[PDB]
This record gives sequence, C-alpha cells and structure tokens, in this order.
Amino acid sequence: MNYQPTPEDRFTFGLWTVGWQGRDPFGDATRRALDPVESVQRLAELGAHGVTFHDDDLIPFGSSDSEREEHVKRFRQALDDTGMKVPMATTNLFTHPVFKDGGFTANDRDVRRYALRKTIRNIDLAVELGAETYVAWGGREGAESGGAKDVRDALDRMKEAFDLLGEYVTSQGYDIRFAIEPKPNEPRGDILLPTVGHALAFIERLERPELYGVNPEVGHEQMAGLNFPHGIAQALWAGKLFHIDLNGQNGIKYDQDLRFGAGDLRAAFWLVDLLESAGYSGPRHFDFKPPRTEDFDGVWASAAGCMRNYLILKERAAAFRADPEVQEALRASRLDELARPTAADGLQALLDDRSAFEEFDVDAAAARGMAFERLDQLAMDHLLGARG
Amino acid sequence: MNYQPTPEDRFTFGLWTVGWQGRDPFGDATRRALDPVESVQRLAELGAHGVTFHDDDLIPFGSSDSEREEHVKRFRQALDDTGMKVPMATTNLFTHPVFKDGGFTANDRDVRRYALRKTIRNIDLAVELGAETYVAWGGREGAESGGAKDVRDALDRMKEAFDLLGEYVTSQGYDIRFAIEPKPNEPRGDILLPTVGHALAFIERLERPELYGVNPEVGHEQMAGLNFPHGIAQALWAGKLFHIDLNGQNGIKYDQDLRFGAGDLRAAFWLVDLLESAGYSGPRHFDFKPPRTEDFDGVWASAAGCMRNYLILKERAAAFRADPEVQEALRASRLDELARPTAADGLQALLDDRSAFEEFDVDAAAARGMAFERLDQLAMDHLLGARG
Amino acid sequence: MNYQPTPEDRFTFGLWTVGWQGRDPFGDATRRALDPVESVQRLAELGAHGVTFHDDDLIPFGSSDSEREEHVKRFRQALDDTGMKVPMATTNLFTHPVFKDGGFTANDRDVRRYALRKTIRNIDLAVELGAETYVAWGGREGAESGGAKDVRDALDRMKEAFDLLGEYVTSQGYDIRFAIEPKPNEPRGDILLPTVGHALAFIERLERPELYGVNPEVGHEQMAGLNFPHGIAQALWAGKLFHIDLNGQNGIKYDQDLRFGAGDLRAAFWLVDLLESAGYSGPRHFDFKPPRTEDFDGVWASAAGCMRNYLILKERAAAFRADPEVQEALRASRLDELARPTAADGLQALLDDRSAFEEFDVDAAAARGMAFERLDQLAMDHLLGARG
Amino acid sequence: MNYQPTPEDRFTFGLWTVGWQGRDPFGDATRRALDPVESVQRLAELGAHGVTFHDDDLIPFGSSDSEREEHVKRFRQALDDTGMKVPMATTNLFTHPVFKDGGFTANDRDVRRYALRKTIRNIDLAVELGAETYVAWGGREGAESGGAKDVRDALDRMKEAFDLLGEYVTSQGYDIRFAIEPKPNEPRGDILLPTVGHALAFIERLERPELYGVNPEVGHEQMAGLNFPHGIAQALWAGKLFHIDLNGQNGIKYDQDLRFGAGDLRAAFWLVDLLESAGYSGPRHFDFKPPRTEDFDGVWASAAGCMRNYLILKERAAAFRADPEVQEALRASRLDELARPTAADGLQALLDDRSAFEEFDVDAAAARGMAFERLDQLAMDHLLGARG
Ligand SMILES: OC[C@H]1O[C@H](O)[C@H](O)[C@@H](O)[C@@H]1O
Ligand SMILES: OC[C@H]1O[C@H](O)[C@H](O)[C@@H](O)[C@@H]1O
Ligand SMILES: OC[C@H]1O[C@H](O)[C@H](O)[C@@H](O)[C@@H]1O
Ligand SMILES: OC[C@H]1O[C@H](O)[C@H](O)[C@@H](O)[C@@H]1O
Ligand SMILES: [Mn+2]
Ligand SMILES: [Mn+2]
Ligand SMILES: [Mn+2]
Ligand SMILES: [Mn+2]
Ligand SMILES: [Mn+2]
Ligand SMILES: [Mn+2]
Ligand SMILES: [Mn+2]
Ligand SMILES: [Mn+2]
Repeated sequence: MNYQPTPEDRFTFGLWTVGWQGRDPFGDATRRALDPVESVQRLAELGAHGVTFHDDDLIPFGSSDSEREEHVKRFRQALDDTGMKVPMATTNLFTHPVFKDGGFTANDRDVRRYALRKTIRNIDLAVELGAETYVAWGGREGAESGGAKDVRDALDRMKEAFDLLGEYVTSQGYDIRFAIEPKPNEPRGDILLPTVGHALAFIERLERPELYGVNPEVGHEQMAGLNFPHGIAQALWAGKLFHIDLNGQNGIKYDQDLRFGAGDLRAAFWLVDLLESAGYSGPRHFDFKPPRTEDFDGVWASAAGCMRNYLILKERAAAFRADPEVQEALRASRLDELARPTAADGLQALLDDRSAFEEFDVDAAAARGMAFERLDQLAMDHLLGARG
Repeated sequence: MNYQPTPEDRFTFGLWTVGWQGRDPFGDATRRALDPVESVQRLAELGAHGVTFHDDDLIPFGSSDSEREEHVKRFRQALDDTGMKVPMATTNLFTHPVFKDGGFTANDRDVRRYALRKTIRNIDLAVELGAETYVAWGGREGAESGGAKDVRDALDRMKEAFDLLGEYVTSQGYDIRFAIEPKPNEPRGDILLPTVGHALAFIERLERPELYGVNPEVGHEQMAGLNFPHGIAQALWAGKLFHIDLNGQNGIKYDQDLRFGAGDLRAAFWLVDLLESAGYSGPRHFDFKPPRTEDFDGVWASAAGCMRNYLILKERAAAFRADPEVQEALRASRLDELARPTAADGLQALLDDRSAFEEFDVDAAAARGMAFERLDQLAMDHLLGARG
Repeated sequence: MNYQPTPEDRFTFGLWTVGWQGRDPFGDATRRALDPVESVQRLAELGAHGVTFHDDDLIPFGSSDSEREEHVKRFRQALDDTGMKVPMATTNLFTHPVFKDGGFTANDRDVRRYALRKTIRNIDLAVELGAETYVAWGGREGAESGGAKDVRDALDRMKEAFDLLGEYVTSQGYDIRFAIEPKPNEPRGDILLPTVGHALAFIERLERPELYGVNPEVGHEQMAGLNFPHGIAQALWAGKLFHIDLNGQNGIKYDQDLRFGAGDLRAAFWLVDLLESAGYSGPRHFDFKPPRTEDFDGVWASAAGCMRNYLILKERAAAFRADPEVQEALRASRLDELARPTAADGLQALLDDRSAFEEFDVDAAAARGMAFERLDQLAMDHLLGARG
Repeated sequence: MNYQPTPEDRFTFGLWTVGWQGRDPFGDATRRALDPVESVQRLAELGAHGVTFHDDDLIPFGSSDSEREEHVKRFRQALDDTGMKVPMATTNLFTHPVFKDGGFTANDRDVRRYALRKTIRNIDLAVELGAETYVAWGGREGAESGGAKDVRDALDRMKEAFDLLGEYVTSQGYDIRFAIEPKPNEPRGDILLPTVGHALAFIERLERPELYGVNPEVGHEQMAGLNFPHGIAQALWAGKLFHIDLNGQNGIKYDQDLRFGAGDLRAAFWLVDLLESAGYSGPRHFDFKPPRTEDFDGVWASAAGCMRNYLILKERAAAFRADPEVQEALRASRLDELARPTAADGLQALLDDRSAFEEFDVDAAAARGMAFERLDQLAMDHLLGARG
C-alpha cells in the first residue's frame, strides 16, 4: 500500500520551493543555494512532472544577455535530459528594493513602467520554454498606512498593467493565459486583491477577461480564516481555476508554506475531493518551503511527502464517493435536491403555487433533520481508513 | 464644538439594532421588546433620517393578513408623524428553524421555494414604503462540514434565486436594486460569498448584473482580518457600493456589532475619508447592537454615539485633506503619480522606450524614500486634533 | 476494526451538550428540550462513563426546595439504573440577566455576593453526587470597553471569590478540587484569564494553590490561534491538568464546539498522543454542540463520533510511538538529547568548559539537519493508516 | 500644543529598531547599515533617554576579543557624549543557523550549552554598561510539527537554563533582573510560552521567581487576538511588569512592529491610561521597524512619532481621568463598587446573610443598566479631543 508519483500525476514545483535557503525575517540562510539544474534532476527522480520559475530564480538579476543565454541553455539541457516540463512561469516583482512600494501599482510612474518591461521580457521566455500559464503575485501591491495608497487609483493602475499585458500576448499571438494569485497580507500590511473573491471580481473589469483566471494558494486563503475548498468551488463555478498552489498553513499567522497535507488536514481532504470530482486538469503545483531546520535530505523528504499526501487523500476521497453507504447518506441529507432547480417551472408558476407559501407546512419542514453529522463521520472514517 | 446630526446627514438604523433584546448564545434577554413605533419616534428625536427592517421585525412571523395590515398602518403613521424614511428593507431567512440549512441554498427544494416566496412578499412591502435598496444577507447559506454542501450546486441555486428576484422586479416595473451583504462565518461554520470580493465576483455571473451591488459591513470584513476601506474602494471602483453597514469590531472573533467608531478607530477614519472623498450618497446605516449590559438609556446613548463618531471623523478627515502641509506630503509620497497612467503612450511606445528598461537606473529609483511615515503621522495628528 | 467505547474509557458529557436546543445568536431552537434522565439513559447505551452538569441544567432556575429535591431524586435514580457517574459539576453564572456584567467580578457588590452563594449551594450538591472536580468558567467576567472594568480590581475580586470557595471546602472537609476554564472572548468582548497560561499564573496567587488547576478546552485555546497540545503540556508540567474539555474548532472565530476530531484533526492526534503518553487519568469530557441542523438521531450520532474519534486517534498515536522506525527517527532528531540535562555538571563546570564556547564549532553544529520533516511524514502516515 | 520628549520621559529604543535594514522574508535590504554610534547620537537629538542592544547588534558575531573591546569603547564614548543610558540588554539566540531549533531548548545538548555561554558573556557586558533588566526572547524555542519537540522536556530545559542564569547572577552579586518576552508564533510555527499568561505561569516554577518578570510586547499579544491592556493589568497585579515593548500591530498576522500609536489606537489609549495610573516607572521602550518603504529621513520621523503618540495619549488619558463628568460616570457604572471587597465580613457571615440569596431580588438587580456605553463615549470624546 504505497503511493508512488509518476509524471502522469502532473506534480510540479517552483524552483524557489526546494531552493529556499531558509532566510526568514529573523535568521540567516541554513542551506546553500541549489543549482536549478540540480533541482530539475532531483525532482525528476522523485516522480515530479515539471518545475516553475520566477525570472530571477533562473537568471540572476542584472545578468548580461550572454549570461542570460547560458543560464537558459543549461536549464533547457536539464529539461531535455529528464523529460521535465515547465507549465507555468512568473516574474519577481518583490525582492529588489526598487519594488518596495509595488510593481504595477508603485506610486512612482517610472517604476510601474519598469515593472511592465521586466514582466514582458519573461513572458517571451516563458513561451519559449512551453509554459501555458503566467502567474502574477502582487506581493508588494498594498500599504502599511491609509494615506499612502489611493486604492481606486491603484486598481486603475493594476487594470492598466493587466490590459497592456493582454494586448502584448494577443499582438504576439501567444497561447498563454494569466493567473492572479491572491494573498491578504505579508509582506505589505494589506495587499490589494487579498482573496480569490477580490481577484475574480477584478478580472471581470479587464478588457479581455477570458485571458485571466486565478492561482489560489491553500495557505493564503487560510491567512484570512476562509474555507479554501469553498473558494476553489467558486473559482471552478466561474470557469477561472487556471492553476493552483498546494501547501499547508496552521491558521491565521505569517505565511508558513508547509508541505501539502500539513496544516489543516481535513481541508486538504475536501480540496482533493473537489479537484478530482470537478476534473481539474491543470498542474498540481506545490508552493512550499522545507523548514529551515532541515538539511538537503529533509528538503527532498518534504517534497516527496507533498506528493505522497496528495495521493493518499485522492485514494480516501475516491473511496468516500464510491461507498454505497455514503451515497445513501448523501441522499439522506438531500444533496440530490440541492442539484435540482428551485423553480424550473418559472416565476409565474412559483407565484401561483400555494404549496410554496400559503399551504407550506413550515413546522414539518423545520422538523426534518439534515443528517449532516452522520455523513461527516463517514467522511472521517474514510479519511482515517477506519471504515467499520 | 459639537456634532449634532440632522436628517440631512442620512443616518439610518435597523429596527433590530436598538431593538436587540440582548439574547446571546449564552444568556437570556436583558431588555424588553421595543415597539417599532417607539423606536421610530426615539430615533427621529436623536436626528436620524430613517429606519430599515426585516419583514419579521415589523410583522410577527405567522401574522394573519389582518394583523399584517394593522402592523403596517401603525408603522406608516409613525413615519408620517416624524418625517422618517425607509430607504432599505430585507428578509429574515435565518431565525425560523425551517431555515437551519439555508434559504436560497437549503438542500431541501421545498424550503428554497418557500424562501423565494417569503422574499417576494416583502419586496412588495418594501416598494410600498419607498425603499430603494433591498438587502440579502444569506447568514444560513453555508456548512459546518465538507460533504453537507456541494458549493458549485449551491452557487447554481443562489444564482437561480437572485435571477428569479431580478425577473420579478423588472416584470413589476419596480425601482429597487439588490445589495448582497457578505459575512465569512457565524452562524454557519463557513458562509457562502464570505467577503466583498466573493460577492462582487458572483454578481458578474447573474443575468442582469446592473440590478445588484454589495452592502458591506465593517465588522464582517474584519472577521476575516481584511482592510475594510480597501474592500470599499474596490466596491466603489466596480460601481457597486449600493449601501453600507457601519459598526465596529475588535479583530477576528464573533460578530460584535459595536457602535460605529468603537473597534478599529483608524480604519473608521480612513473609511469616512473614502466615503466622503468618493462622494458616496447612500444612507449611512448603522447595524450595531447596544451591549446587553445596557438599559434603554444606554441604548439611546449608544445609537447617538454612532452618529457623533461619524461626524467627528468627517470633520478630522476633511481637515486632513484640506491641510496644505498634507497636500505637500501627498506629493512627496507621489500620490499624484499613482493617479497618472503608466503607459498612455501605448504598448509599442513602452517597448521602444529605453528609459523604461535598458537605461533605467534601478538603484537610483530604489534609493528614493516613499515618505509614508511622515504622511501617516500627519494623519494621526489630524485624527487626534493634535496638529502642531 | 471497530472502536467501541466502554465505561472504562472514562468518556463523559455535559447535560448541556446533547441537551443543546440549537438557539444561536441568530435563530430559534430547532430541537425540543431533553429530560436529563433521558440523556443519562441514552449516553449510557452509547458507552459513556458519566455526565456533568451546571446547577441550572439539573434544577430549573428559581425552583423551590421541594422541586429541587424531586429533580435530584429522579436524576439519582437514573444514575443508579445505569451505573453512570458524575465526576464534575459547575455553576451557571452566565445565563440570567443579573450576571450581565459578571458573577465574581460584576461591578455591583451585591451581585458578586449572590454569585458566591449560588456557587456554594451547588458545591454541596456536587459533593453529594460524588463529583471530584468543580469547574469555574467565568464567561461573563470581562468587558466590551476599556473604562468599564479596572482589571487589577477585578483580579482582586476574582482572587477573593476563589479564596472564599477554598475556605468553604476546607472548612467542610470536602474532597473536591477546583478547575478554572479559560476562554479568550465570547460572550464578553474580552474575557479575564483568557488562556491556559493566564489561568495557571493566576492560580499561583491564591491562598491555597494546591486546590486549583485548569480545565482547558480545545476550541477555546484555538480561538486565540494557540497550539492546544503545547498548552496542555504546560499544564501537565505544572501538575495542574485536573480536567479537560474535548471538542473541535475551525480556527479563530466564534466558539463552534464541534464534535471531537472535527476542526484541527492533526492537533487532535497530537493531543491524544500527549494525554496517553503522560498518563492523564481524569475524565475524557466532551463539551460539544450537535449542530442545529440535526434532529435527535443526529445528536446521538454526533456524541458517538466524539468517542469513536478519540479511540481511533488513540490507536494511531500508540502505533506511532511503538514503531521501531519512528523510534529511530526520534533519535535522529535528537529527542533523546532534549530529555537530558543541559548542565548537570553545574554552572562552574559549564563556565570552565571550552567545548561549550571557546572551542565550540558553530558551523559544524549549524550544518546538522534536524530531520523533522521525515519524522512528521511518519506521523502523517500513521495517522492516515498509510504506513508503507 | 506640542508634545516634545525629554530624557525624563524615559523613552528608549533598541539598536535593531532604527537600525533595521528592511530585509523581510520576500525582499532585500532597502537601507544601509547604521553605525550604533550614529543611532545613539540621532536618538539623543530626538529626546530619547537611552538605547538597548542584542550582543550581536553591538559586536559583530565572531569578533575577536580585540575587536570586541573596540566596539564597546566607541559605544561607551557615544553614551558619554550624549548622556544616553542603557537600561536593558538581551542576547541574539535566533539569527545564526546554529540556533535553527532553539537556544535553551534546542534538541542538541551542545547547542543548549553554547546558548547559555553566549548569554552569560553578554550579562557581564550588560552589567558593565549599567543595564538593570536582561530580556530573553526565545523566538527559536518551538516547533513546526508535533513530534519534533516534547514540550514537557523542553520546559524542563527552559527551567534549567533560567535557573542557571539566576545562579550566575546571584553568585556574581549582580543587580540585574530577567524579563521573558512572549510571542505566540513566528519564526517558529508555534513558540513556547506564547503569551504573557504562559510566561507568568512558568516563572512561578523557577528556583528564584523574584528574579524574573515579563517584557510584554503590544504586537505579540495582539498576534493571538488578546487584549493587551488586560494582559499588562495581570502582569502588574502579579508584580511582574519589569519592562515593556511598545509598538503597533493590525490584528492577527505576521509581526508588523509598526510605530507606537499605529495599529489599534484605542488599545494604545487604554494602555497608556493603565501604565500612568499604575505608576509604571520602567523604560518606555519602542520595539518597532520603520517600514522598508522609508529612507533615513522616514526612519527618524517614525521614531519621533513613537514618542509623540505616547505623549498625546498620556495627555488625553489624564484629561479623561481628571474630568468630573467622567468621575461621575465611573460611579454610575459602579467602578467604585468593583474596588470594594465582596465579603470582608467573612465566609460565615456571607453564608448567614439572607440578603445575599434567600431574599436577594435578582430581577431588580438584573434591571439596573451598567451605563458602560455612555462611559465609553466620554472616553472616545476625550481621545479625539472632542469634548462637548
Ligand atoms: O507567484 C509566484 C510565487 O511568488 C512568491 O514566491 C510568493 O511567495 C509565492 O506565494 C507565489 O506563488
Ligand atoms: O441583512 C440584514 C441584517 O440581517 C441580520 O440582522 C444580520 O445579522 C445583519 O448583519 C444584516 O445586516
Ligand atoms: O464550565 C461549564 C461550561 O459552561 C458553559 O456551557 C460554557 O460554554 C462551556 O465552555 C463550559 O465548559
Ligand atoms: O528580546 C529582544 C528583541 O529580539 C528580537 O529583535 C525580537 O524580534 C524582538 O521582539 C525582541 O524584543
Ligand atoms: Mn504562501
Ligand atoms: Mn504561492
Ligand atoms: Mn455584524
Ligand atoms: Mn449587517
Ligand atoms: Mn467552547
Ligand atoms: Mn467548555
Ligand atoms: Mn514584534
Ligand atoms: Mn519585542
């Protein structure tokens, strides 16, 4: 009873994840820097499907065009050698001091122009390497104080940036879509578009909404105390789940980025249940940090437990949905009735229906139990492999 | 130096606010029930502009059509006697046991039909009394466990309900718009459409989006640790701030509904600054609970401090924006540059602009301070009336 | 592979738990009131060991001494008929309006005297029924605003109340100990002694500290975002874990009181691991609310899943600690070294030890990985019954 | 109406505060390193009383004994030149990789011995420079996973470390006391002794409790959603407020360390009210980070606003307590009765007092309002300088 990943499971990892040297706000690095080509090789051996990158993970900031080409060639050789793909890429608009007040919504106009040029350069590279999704995380877009940022003007600037990027892609004829990744705070006191809902809403105001979706992250919605499976369900309902970041988080605090399955384990179960039953077919991407307590052996153990926990939860969610006793419980709780239209008969028929109001027996309806606790204990028993 | 409300300030109160008897999850009522006509008279004397109501606040659940007409006539006489208006109304789809699994997204279809009929009956009354906004708070729409609610099916049911309501209003030719009020949790373990962003996003999928906006509440966004002024700015940017609920909240915990100005006082300052500078012209509605420690004298004192604190903050925000020294600080922090287009010259010009990349001096730009702390201390000094 | 409780597992339930009628801040009761004798009989059939009570759960507030004796006689007959015990009792100092500003720390002196008399009356009854622990939950002790409560004076009043109760018990020669139950907020805006640490600290200032310990609750420490197993470890270290309340909670929000095992499932695992390895021998008490969605069938299903989840977690924690591979991992992570004294050789020897400073190789020590992620994945695999 | 600090106000600053270069988990430094002698001179000009330091702030890690003496001599000259004092010192047991699993509670014994030697070396220096308080912040003492740390063994190790430090000080005859600074999380997933209450409780188990108190920090208790003034009141009640860290925090999230007065402004008001009315006489120490958006002008502006906001709040709290109308309101709310003993007449008299139970009119007592909202609005009006 083991749980071995293959490239067909579509598991991906950012370079910055296994590559995190362990520098935190209070401490120095505990691990040496990893060569991207070493991470590609090590992740391939563990059964991953591919890797993702920020521009600056792959090509050191300020590299000359000759060093750039060299970094890319070595990387490309490692992909060729391993069969690893690059399904997603993104921009670092957060590390360099120039970005201390944001990239696309910096108060300084010149910075905002530079942010766009830096992004466009990396869209070209991403396309070259075969990425289908381009992620935007505006971790520096926000404020620590109320007068520093007019948020209406800042959303104008953010719309302008994303519209220019959509013009660029369509003008180049690229097959690439954008995914906005929300986070509510950290490193800014408050970040703009802080949740999946705020990002979904914003997208509907862009000039070409069909080019944009979301890249939600488990731990970021949980930093606002929100139900991650519920947020993903809304993104799926809107047709905007382009990509996803998988990890774990213990409640409302700094962004922990624990390996997937740590943190809120029942939420991880209901997330896998949803992705698998909705048939999500994008990458299963891990955005996690091996704790700085670990050496490189602990790094690869942590990355392997990401994949393992996904597969165990997949098996338990599938057993849950396949169990006849669960299917009967779902009927008992009227999940079947939730899926039926309230009033396919139309408004006028509803208005004329005395059984909907005038003659509706509200006490009899009130008295019916929902049988949710029995259903939830079956879900617990399935998760724990304790079906008796 | 006093701060007296008049009806022209557009201050409104729910019947359920000053009428809260003080029943909490752990204790009995501490105050007797108020007659709606007494609350109308007492609020008029304090300088309020109008009141709002749930159906069941005004007409006892299960009232006959004769008792109904009587309740409404007495109410209407009190409005006539005082000049009070009714700008907003809403439905109770949360108290009665029949609603224990939701109204519009209850698993039982019959309940969902009943929820719609109950709502439509009250839209007619609201129109009769002159309301312009109809609020929907789905406090029972959600779940305590993951298998109880398929959230894609539940959003289908929620869309269906709101589309039927928009069909009704347009068929009747009513001048009334809908406002969805988000809350992240309580009384359900997780509530659907938990934040302003999730509600804005959902609205874009309705058949007639122009009929729907949001009614955000200070304390509800703060129950997710979010920046309320930032959420309001996004609602204003989308053109969807139809109504607002004003109160206070101390951080992430149960819904406190303190009087406005209690809770996060700096957030209240930045909220008033925004509403006044954006020229919001709807009601300034208070959804608050006088603490159950209070007798009726404490009730009216609490309601009066709601209005007082709004007026004091209005004065301090106006003094802030009018101060030449603040105007200079805003320029120093490049708020003027945030309001200018990043690239009105267009994409091609941006791509050809060497000063945006090839020759952009990133260290010089990085070195410029934002001068945000000096700006924020001027804002503090203005709030505290300590300008030296 | 089933998990059947017997009275020997020491599982107990408050009357108020299965008896909760489902009244919440926003809704009416969904269930009829249960007779205490029915709950005793139903819990006995499920395998419970005993029940606990507030005074007012058992004897209706304001009962005459004749009704009192009658309520107690019927109760006592049900205990005799079932073999159920009563290991713990407590006082309701929170429901009645008189307690709206607290019991022991109400500003009104007369209320504080009444709170003490009401408590003492119930200590006598508790002793009569064989309780060994008397719990105090000061849910009304606190404030919504800063000037309402001088907290130094309020701690004086709280000390005075607990000292008088300790004088009473010792004067009567009773064998009963007190346990303070912390909660950080709700129903008061902030509650005094909000966490296990604050209660432990307070106890050290009482006249007879040996009479007092803590009754921590899973969901209450999690309402402050704290690690419940860590808080219990500190209570065990102090010798003050007199009693415990078991339930589940999804993060920082209102007090959910979900059945045990819901909420934070990994925390529940580490809690059971600790209680079992420290050999806690008190009651395993459930303070939970069957969700108001449920009818009485759902009530008893929820109570049975409390016990079931405890037993499953007990089995998985025991398998974890017994696994040789885990024992090797614990050594790899130097848990054995944590249990050894840092400096049993004494201060002077430490000062003279050059290998502790002058010649300590800090880079070699820094380079050693802690191997925590491999250990934590073994714990995950054990929890999920996925050991491969 | 200005608010100028002098050395007599006892305002102090850590070297690491104005010296923070702005490195965060996601970005590089935005400011150059400050010489400690420059910070001493600049803080003296702003009206500060003194500075505090970690060992490694003052003497670069790994410095030779000759460089050490040089660093100290230059520092000492700057103190002499300015009249600045050093009232507090502390140890860095968090930055160096060797401390990745803790200092005093690292699993590796050798690390724990090294942590103690490093600490003792700095106690000698602190004494030399005149510090009266030695702070311990165990930011690396904790865990990200449940099996990594046995918390009973870890509290044994923590007790052992603090007892050895108390033996050292008493053996040397030093006049220095210890203050433990709690924090609930960050950089560890959970930190041991996470709140003021947990630290107070732990202290009572040390061999010489009179040597130890707490150094609470505004933003750290707020990272658990707790009421900071209430926690300080308990520390004052226990006689353990040895030192305090002043700053601001917006709710439950990463540790922001905003300047004092930012964050929760009403909490800052009630804190100053308490410190001033209890007559706290230790340093008013600021542990804050000027946001990384700022240049050095913004650094000194931020440090000056710390002091300014303290003085403005001091004035408003003093005006509040001195107002006759407030004094009358406090009586109306029975704050005077809270300060009187509940039962100075003793237990037996209480038991015999029929007016305390048998003849206590609970409805009349319940009906009395507490008049807390009127009191709290007077406090608001005083804070805002809006007394009408
Ligand atoms: O978008 C790219 C990634 O950028 C940064 O590494 C963020 O911390 C991570 O959350 C995000 O996914
Ligand atoms: O929508 C109507 C109102 O309904 C209920 O009273 C809710 O608690 C309140 O938040 C909401 O504003
Ligand atoms: O102390 C007795 C019990 O009293 C109340 O029911 C509280 O809600 C519960 O937390 C507590 O355990
Ligand atoms: O104890 C010394 C100081 O050490 C570190 O700088 C901590 O971040 C700060 O909170 C603490 O006060
Ligand atoms: Mn993250
Ligand atoms: Mn991410
Ligand atoms: Mn509310
Ligand atoms: Mn509301
Ligand atoms: Mn509880
Ligand atoms: Mn409890
Ligand atoms: Mn801090
Ligand atoms: Mn500090």
